[PDB]
Amino acid sequence: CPLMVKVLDAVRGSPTINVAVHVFRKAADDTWEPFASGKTSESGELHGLTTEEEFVEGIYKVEIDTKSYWKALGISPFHEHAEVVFTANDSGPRRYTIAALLSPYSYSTTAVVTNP
Amino acid sequence: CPLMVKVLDAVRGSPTINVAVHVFRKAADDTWEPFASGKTSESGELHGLTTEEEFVEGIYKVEIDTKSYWKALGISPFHEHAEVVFTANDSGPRRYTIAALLSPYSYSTTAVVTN
Amino acid sequence: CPLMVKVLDAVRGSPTINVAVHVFRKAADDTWEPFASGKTSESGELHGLTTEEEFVEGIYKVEIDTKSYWKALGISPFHEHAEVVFTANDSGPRRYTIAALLSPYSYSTTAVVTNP
Amino acid sequence: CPLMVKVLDAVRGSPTINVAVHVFRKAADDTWEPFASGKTSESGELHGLTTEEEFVEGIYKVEIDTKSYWKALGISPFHEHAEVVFTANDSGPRRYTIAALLSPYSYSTTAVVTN
Repeated sequence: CPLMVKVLDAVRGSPTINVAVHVFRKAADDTWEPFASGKTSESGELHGLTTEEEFVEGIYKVEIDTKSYWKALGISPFHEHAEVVFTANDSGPRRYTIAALLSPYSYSTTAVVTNP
Repeated sequence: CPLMVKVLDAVRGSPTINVAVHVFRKAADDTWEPFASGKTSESGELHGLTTEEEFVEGIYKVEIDTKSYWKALGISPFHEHAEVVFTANDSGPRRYTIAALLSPYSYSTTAVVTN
Repeated sequence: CPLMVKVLDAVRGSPTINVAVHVFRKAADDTWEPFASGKTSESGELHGLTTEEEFVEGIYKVEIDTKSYWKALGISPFHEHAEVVFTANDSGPRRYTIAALLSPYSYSTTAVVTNP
Repeated sequence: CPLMVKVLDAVRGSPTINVAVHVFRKAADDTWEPFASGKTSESGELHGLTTEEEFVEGIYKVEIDTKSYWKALGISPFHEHAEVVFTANDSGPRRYTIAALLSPYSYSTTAVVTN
């Protein structure tokens, strides 16, 4: 509930199914520790990555495997992935939606942050 | 010089060449009267649409014929065109660049306004 | 259900509440006939604009009053509105989500089209 | 000449001036080794990062320090930075322009690749 990822294909106007997503948290050592992973559903959404308790203050990285998505459609895209890095929960708990809009040579990402 | 249009293709990663662009000025009776037009260059740009003398304050519309572009590439598009409607020079003349980034089912338009 | 509009503020990362939306349909005469209107909810969404029966083949125009939104926040934005023009239902009935992402000098719009 | 970065500010409608940009090359041990850096000009552009000789095939990362830009403007940002990771010249050398459009809670990056 605190962290959701949503992915859309701007060529077809359709959610992207089965796209891999990895989340990492920046370590006290400054390394990227694996934190959660999953794949998008038929709606293009990935829920259930974490809980309010586990999702503490930190720097988080959401890495979306956009290249495998395009390659499965026959396309050699520009980007290796889409990677979103942000500080979370530093003013207390929030709910974060990380959205990505994909084209072969472009991507856009927006964050919708709300207070529960 | 006061108005320029620059268009990019997010599918191919290239400027959009030979895209038609039409510019209109809102008339007093709230209709759109045609004002200038052209086709983007090989750099995706359209210069020379108007002059400082002619580009007075008012409401302007820029229409980019995105549907014809995508049809020429054999790609099904969503929109009939991409539009930008804006008020010009409300606080003095400026240079306006209308930058458009095109995908078949999405577009963004940004104004880069320099004094 | 066949037509939904969703609007987000890219400065704050938040849905835009109370934004006016007007829909028009291109006439047999080639005029823009008023078709439906409403305002976005606290989620930034506007539902219930039309029905499958009324929403026939045609060229439709969705006009979002982004300028009033910015002016209420003290900002003089570049665009007078955000206007999305598209052919609908020409290959049969579909569900359309028209999304807009707003900044004072920029907007993005994407269409998500699905088959029920 | 082979790599250029261009950055626009969607809030103010201007190029982003004095934004730091760092470029890295993936090393064989899968770490990022620093390769070039600079600050955007008054046109929002950063030229001269590398040369055709040095810009060989491989995986490159471009980091744009968007957070520092927004902090300088007194605007709260979401992201730590904007990134682009790409494979270069897989089918020959090309000119790459990485165009980034920035808002405090959203960004887009587009590659304009010309031969």
